[PDB]
Amino acid sequence: SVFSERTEESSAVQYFQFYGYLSQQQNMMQDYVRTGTYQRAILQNHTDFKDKIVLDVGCGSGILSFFAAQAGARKIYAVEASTMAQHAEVLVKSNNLTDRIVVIPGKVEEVSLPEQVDIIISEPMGYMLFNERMLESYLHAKKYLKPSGNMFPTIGDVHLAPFTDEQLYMEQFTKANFWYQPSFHGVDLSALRGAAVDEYFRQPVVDTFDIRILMAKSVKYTVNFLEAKEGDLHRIEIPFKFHMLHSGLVHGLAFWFDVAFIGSIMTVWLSTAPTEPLTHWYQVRCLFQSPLFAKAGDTLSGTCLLIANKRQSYDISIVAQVDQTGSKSSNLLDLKNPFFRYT
Amino acid sequence: SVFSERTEESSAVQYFQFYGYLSQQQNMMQDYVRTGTYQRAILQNHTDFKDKIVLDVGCGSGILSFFAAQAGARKIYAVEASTMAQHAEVLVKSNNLTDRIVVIPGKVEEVSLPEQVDIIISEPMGYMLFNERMLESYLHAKKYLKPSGNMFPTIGDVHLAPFTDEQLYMEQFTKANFWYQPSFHGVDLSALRGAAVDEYFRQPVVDTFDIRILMAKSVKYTVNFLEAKEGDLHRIEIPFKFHMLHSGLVHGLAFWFDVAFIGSIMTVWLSTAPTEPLTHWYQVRCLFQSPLFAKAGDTLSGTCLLIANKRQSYDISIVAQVDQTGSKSSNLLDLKNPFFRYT
Amino acid sequence: SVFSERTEESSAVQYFQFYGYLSQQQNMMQDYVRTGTYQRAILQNHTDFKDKIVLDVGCGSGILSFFAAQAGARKIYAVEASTMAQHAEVLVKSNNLTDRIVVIPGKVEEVSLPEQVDIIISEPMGYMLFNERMLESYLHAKKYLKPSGNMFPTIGDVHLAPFTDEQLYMEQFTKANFWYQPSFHGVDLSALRGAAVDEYFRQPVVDTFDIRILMAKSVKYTVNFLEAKEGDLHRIEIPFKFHMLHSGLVHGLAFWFDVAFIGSIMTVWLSTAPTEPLTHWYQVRCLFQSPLFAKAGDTLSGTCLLIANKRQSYDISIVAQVDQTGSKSSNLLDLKNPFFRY
Amino acid sequence: VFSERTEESSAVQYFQFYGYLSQQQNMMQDYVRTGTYQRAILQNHTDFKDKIVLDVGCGSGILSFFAAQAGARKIYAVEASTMAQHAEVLVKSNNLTDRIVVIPGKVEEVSLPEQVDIIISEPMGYMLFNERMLESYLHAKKYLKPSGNMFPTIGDVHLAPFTDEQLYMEQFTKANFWYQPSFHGVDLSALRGAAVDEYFRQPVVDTFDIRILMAKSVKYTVNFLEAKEGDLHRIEIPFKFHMLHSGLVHGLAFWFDVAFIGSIMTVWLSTAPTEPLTHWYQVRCLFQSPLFAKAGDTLSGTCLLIANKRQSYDISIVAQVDQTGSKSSNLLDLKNPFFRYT
Ligand SMILES: Nc1ncnc2c1ncn2[C@@H]1O[C@H](CN(CC[C@H](N)C(=O)O)CC(=O)CBr)[C@@H](O)[C@H]1O
Ligand SMILES: Nc1ncnc2c1ncn2[C@@H]1O[C@H](CN(CC[C@H](N)C(=O)O)CC(=O)CBr)[C@@H](O)[C@H]1O
Ligand SMILES: Nc1ncnc2c1ncn2[C@@H]1O[C@H](CSCC[C@H]([NH3+])C(=O)O)[C@@H](O)[C@H]1O
Ligand SMILES: Nc1ncnc2c1ncn2[C@@H]1O[C@H](CSCC[C@H]([NH3+])C(=O)O)[C@@H](O)[C@H]1O
Repeated sequence: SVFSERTEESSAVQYFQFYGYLSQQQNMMQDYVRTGTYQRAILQNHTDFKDKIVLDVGCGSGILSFFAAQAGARKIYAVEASTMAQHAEVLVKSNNLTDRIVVIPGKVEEVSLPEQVDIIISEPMGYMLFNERMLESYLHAKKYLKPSGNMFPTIGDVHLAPFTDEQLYMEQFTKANFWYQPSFHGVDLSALRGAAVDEYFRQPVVDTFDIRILMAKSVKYTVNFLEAKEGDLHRIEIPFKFHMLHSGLVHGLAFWFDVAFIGSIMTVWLSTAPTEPLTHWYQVRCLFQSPLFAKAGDTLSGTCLLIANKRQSYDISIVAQVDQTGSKSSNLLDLKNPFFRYT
Repeated sequence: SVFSERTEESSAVQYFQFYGYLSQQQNMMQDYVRTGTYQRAILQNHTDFKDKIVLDVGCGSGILSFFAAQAGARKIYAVEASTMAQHAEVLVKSNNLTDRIVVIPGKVEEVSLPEQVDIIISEPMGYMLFNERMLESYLHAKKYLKPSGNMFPTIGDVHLAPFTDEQLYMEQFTKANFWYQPSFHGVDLSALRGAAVDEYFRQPVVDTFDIRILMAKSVKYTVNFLEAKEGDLHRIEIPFKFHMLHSGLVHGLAFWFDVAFIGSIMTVWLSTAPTEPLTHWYQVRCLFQSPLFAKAGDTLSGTCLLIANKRQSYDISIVAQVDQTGSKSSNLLDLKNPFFRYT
Repeated sequence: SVFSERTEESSAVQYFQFYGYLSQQQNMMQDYVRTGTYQRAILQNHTDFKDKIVLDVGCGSGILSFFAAQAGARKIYAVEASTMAQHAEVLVKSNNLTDRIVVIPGKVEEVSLPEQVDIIISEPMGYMLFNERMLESYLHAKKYLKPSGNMFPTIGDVHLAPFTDEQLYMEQFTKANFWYQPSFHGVDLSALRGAAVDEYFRQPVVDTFDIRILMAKSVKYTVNFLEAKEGDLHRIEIPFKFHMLHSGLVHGLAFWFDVAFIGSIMTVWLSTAPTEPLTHWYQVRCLFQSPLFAKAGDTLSGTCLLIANKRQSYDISIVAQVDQTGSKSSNLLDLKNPFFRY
Repeated sequence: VFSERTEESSAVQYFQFYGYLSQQQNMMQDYVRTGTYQRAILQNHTDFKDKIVLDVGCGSGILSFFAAQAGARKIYAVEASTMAQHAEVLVKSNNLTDRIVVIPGKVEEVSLPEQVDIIISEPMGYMLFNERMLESYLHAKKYLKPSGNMFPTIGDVHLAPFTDEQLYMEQFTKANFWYQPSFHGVDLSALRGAAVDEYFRQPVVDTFDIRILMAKSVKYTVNFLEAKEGDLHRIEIPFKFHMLHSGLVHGLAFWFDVAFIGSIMTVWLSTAPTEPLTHWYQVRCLFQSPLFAKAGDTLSGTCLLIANKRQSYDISIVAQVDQTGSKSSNLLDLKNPFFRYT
């Protein structure tokens, strides 16, 4: 199958076992912005669901299929690969919806559906949007979509901006300095100093922050889910050119994302920006090993490149330079092993 | 190998990837109780090491070998299976010890050593002593030990005692009762409550506590590493009879452990008891499904049975009764997925 | 002469030139602890001066000789090598004391005096007590002292203790990291990072601090000026063994000193300890490049070695170990070039 | 030529100062300076492509790398302090050994193998001329082809009159310390006059608000392509100010600009008080007595700069109000300035 060709078994086992625990579903359901915004988007475009056929990709507990059932859908196929699939069936029966919601256990790349559908629904966004590589499963499912069908969400916007933060940078540098010692219980550790700094700085930082640390207006990269192909996501290249609004030290780049549900009656937006109320995705920051000095009015140009790997994530390469001086920085991050700093 | 035959691949991969990180070594090295007691034990029995041949099982960074080098050892074989092995080689060279310490990458069950040794050293203890199943690798290595050779540590004691803690018990229902509601965004969740409760009680609780919660003197179970065979650790049966010192409700059983280094000059002890300073092992508590009432002077009798599993861990079975009353309780727990409660 | 043999001309010129400015004298006189304690020491022991012959080594503005005159001295010889000597004579005349204070311009190692003296006075203490190497001149002067004569000050005590202060360490670590940049306007600087760290950490830190940063009771080293010889100050070796009172990271060593005036009527002490009011000497701290972890009850032992150099200062070597563990640190400092942080 | 005009004691301290990495670091972090040099060199690329270049006093080497970015064919980098060992390290690690050659020693004493198309350097001090390094810059023209260029090409020194009551008043407040009859029993007053005199001989280094300026500045221009070394031994600057404002004049303020004149464009570097602050700040020299002037009046006189053997200048200023005949003067020693900046 297409899924098994691109994924380590070892990663997949752990991945689907993780989502088999009820406590993680509980943790996800309790993010009110998320759950409420999805329900808003589905119910306010009810004519896109009334008497239609629906596909839910990766239903988990089943909550989204229930929303589609509320809006008047005629038939819903709910696909799920973890053991949570057995808990979903229990809720379908105790809620008297056996005539409308059909649970199909397995991977969407591997199951057979009985008919083509009018519309697809899913929640496939990870950290920085792309983590976990589930977006590829979402696009694959378009093999079941009619020529005039729709997708919910319809498009995704990724946002990038430069930031300054001394305190975070010193905190990570302090940890690395352990390996600088010439006599730990009589043993010299210093030969490993270089290896330790590299390891710590490859960890992306997950938390939130005050918007006043941003040093320029953000740049946007848009993916249209109606038009895009699966193959498009194996190599993602994002160019940027910033016009600096403030002078100072740039310690790295900050990331977040928006998605849009474009229905027949209206468009509804879900956002994880630092100007909006907090969600379980927070925001994401990538540090430079050495900061760049820039003055107001200068331009900061470069590229962010994402290449998918077999542990269901991405290798990230970031290169940036201040155009007026030639000061240049490069860095590598492993999205697989983040540092959770919050509270 | 004897190792691959007892471990699923998926588990082994993550297990050895985990220990390839320098931060993880750093965390273990910075536990002073742990690292200092080993050094004292090796140096104060210097007649057990000077001009001897030594084996270090699972050397990680290599620290214990360096302690053996300080005590005057003639030759040390240091075996390590994760990629940390590449870093250990760097440290031996920079410390001028290539003529005495030999790093061997691989599994202790699969590599070849050229000669027999006088003494074996290792740090294989996990949660509740036995978790992670590395103690089986330590005993296996005895195929290389000369007759009348020695082991450091020499014996291990696991301790058990009954406790009372009303708040901990009450916490589990508070968490599970999330699922007991008829209209979460229009959906009735109550049918899954029972399953949620069960999931929480199968988790052993990791943290520390005030010794005044203990209700009787502990029972001790001893393993002699000079005499035991590997197969002895697949099924461990611990009978108990407690003489109650205080009246009240018993909510479950508490666990901790000691090891002893028995040298020619002196015996040295390393303890993780709640009467001693905290280590990175903390202590472990297992709840009964229902509490038992006992008055001072009564006897509490029963058995704790530990069964090894395929995820490099143990299934725990506990059965207990009050002799004067016939009041009875049980629990079965999965040590692979503990709840880290410490704050 | 003995002075010129141990000193580069270049250093000495700037040195005596520095002390020729009235503004620096103004700065020194305005240290009230300093000026008041000396006057107290001399006047309360007035019988050690009454009708006696006195020598003042390095009189500057002349202030101490006026104190000696106030206590009833018969004759005071005042030696000074800088141009401040021209200004001191002006004050002697305007205060009508020409019959009792005699200014002699030049170095104490080179001038000729008419007679032996009963008592010697001076203020020769620098940073860490020993900086500027003037203490050698003070002892050299005993060639003019009668057999049972006295010295004011009489003894000096040096104190040592271990400290913890992460922010200072990171402050110095932060500056050096400039040389870590791989692309400063397109240029790779990193090859020098090691040179920058060494340079920064060789600077002793001059300032004051809260006493709660100290991790053990101090060790004391005593110099007796009545018995000591000049040569004794060329190489100073101070061994130490600390019993740790607190667990934590040791970032370096802190230094200060006391001197005592032992008169026939009473003993008077002048102190620069962090428990006492601040003076213009402040305190001095020497950092390790890498800190040492220690527990309560452990012992920290080693030696501090001081070597005199030709720029009128000292080369400092510090070596230390935690006895229970074998953890060791070593470092080298240049007392000539401090970092003024206050 | 260097050794005949500088006392050794001075040269020692001077080259010792620049041997510290921290001072290079301090100069490199001034963005205006480094950025303007980089822009001037890169935007005039036709002036460097395939050329032979000389870098006078390269320090860390930063300017030679800019010359390398612009396409220079060969660069000779001369340096007399120990920084030379470090510059060699950076050349090697940046893989430019085939194009940059480091030469330890003074430009007056080393030998160069060939004539060059262009010379680059950063030799400017306080009020442009302090440190006397410009004479070395002009001395290097013995290696310059007849049709070569110099970067920088010209230098402008600016003068303007100022008013500042508080600064003038500060000097007496400090000097009046000595005007007291019993400091611990001693009469100090006889030294007051000498104290005042000492303070007024120091030029004040710091910055200020432009509204204290009372007339448009007067400019004195040096063209480095045409000038000879000897031109800098005696610098006579005449002035005539047309007053824009009425009030009391307390002295004269100084600053400077330099220009890079290339084939494609001219680039300017300015230290004016209307521009962002640099590490040169500005310099102010007081009159001993202030002069009253009305708007529309003319203020005329002379500033004469005389080079001395301590690698600096003696400053002589004379001024008069033409309409009234009110007159004032002062003489200052730039070698020992007062650092006032707060
Ligand atoms: N190829 C595949 N085929 C079938 N199922 C798949 C799959 N890849 C992932 N899944 C499954 O999709 C689910 C993803 N989460 C489900 C939450 C659900 N939308 C809800 O609102 O409750 C949402 C999430 O993880 C985003 Br943070 C998980 O349960 C996962 O097991
Ligand atoms: N070999 C020597 N022969 C003669 N005079 C010498 C000398 N070495 C130093 N001096 C002179 O001694 C003075 C320094 N002392 C302070 C001056 C005087 N005690 C005072 O009260 O102001 C002490 C001090 O500054 C410690 Br901070 C200076 O004026 C210095 O020039
Ligand atoms: N069977 C095995 N063969 C070889 N190494 C192993 C085996 N099982 C575990 N290890 C390693 O043993 C180490 C145990 S952690 C203790 C590390 C080190 N002795 C110290 O004192 O810091 C880990 O680094 C594991 O990767
Ligand atoms: N006569 C001389 N010969 C060689 N170098 C000199 C001479 N006079 C001064 N210097 C050096 O010139 C430098 C002036 S500072 C400029 C340093 C560096 N090029 C930069 O712009 O960052 C100092 O390093 C002095 O030591």
